[PDB]
Amino acid sequence: HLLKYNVGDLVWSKVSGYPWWPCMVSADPLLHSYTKLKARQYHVQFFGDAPERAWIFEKSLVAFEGEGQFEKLCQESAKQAPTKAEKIKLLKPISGKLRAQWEMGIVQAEEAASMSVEERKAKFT
Amino acid sequence: LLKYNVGDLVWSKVSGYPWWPCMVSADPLLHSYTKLKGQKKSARQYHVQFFGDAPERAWIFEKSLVAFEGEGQFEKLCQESAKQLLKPISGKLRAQWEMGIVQAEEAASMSVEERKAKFTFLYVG
DNA sequence: GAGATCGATCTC
DNA sequence: GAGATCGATCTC
DNA sequence: GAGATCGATCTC
Repeated sequence: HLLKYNVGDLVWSKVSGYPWWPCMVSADPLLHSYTKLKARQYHVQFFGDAPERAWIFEKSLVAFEGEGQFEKLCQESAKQAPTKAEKIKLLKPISGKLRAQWEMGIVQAEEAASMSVEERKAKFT
Repeated sequence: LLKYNVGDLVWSKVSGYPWWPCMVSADPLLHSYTKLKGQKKSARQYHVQFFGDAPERAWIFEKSLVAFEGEGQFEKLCQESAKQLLKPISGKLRAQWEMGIVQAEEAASMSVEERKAKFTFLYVG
């Protein structure tokens, strides 16, 4: 199943202050749940930087198919953002501080997609 | 300038969790410890590290933060949240919460830079 | 420096 | 009272 | 600054 995502599903996730990021739905380390109601949220683990995890509203998740989605996700986030300042922030290229990990994260997500759900759960959790 | 800095001890409220003892910390991926959600000046967030469960970290609105003095604050925080949650923490969550309180109590007796050095183990994993 | 925003101070 | 404006502040 | 608006008038 009734829920849109389950643990192991690969998803683009959007957090304010980050570019759209390749993630995997994962159990929260403390609560051990992967979804909760605040509107529904899912817990995710960022690829490319293991210590980074977050609760994300369904509205900021998109099923991951490939890097080719990224440009359109940026544009759609900017289209929905109210202020010129947020629009301009959303349209900036990924910063040098983040690019190495974002690239690694895309590579990991593509490798994860080639594995079974239980395999990628074991490797990345 | 800012209300909090890295190393400050704070109670943090996340929906689905009891009020939790935390330390303001640099985000693993952005390296920043504060930011404005959606770039709006009224929406300042701080990044926090949960005591008692190293892998658990989160961005919290300043308004969902209370400076940590001691465990005795917990009941009033519960009461205030119930006004706007009162059943006791149980089970495994209680044990992790109790361990986080003991750590926060130890950290509260230390200087800012002393506790930042002594609690770097919470940044692992 | 560049871009955007927020606000005390003008013209009307 | 309402724009217009010249910033001064904030992020980058 | 500049229209509506109130007071004591001019002048009819």
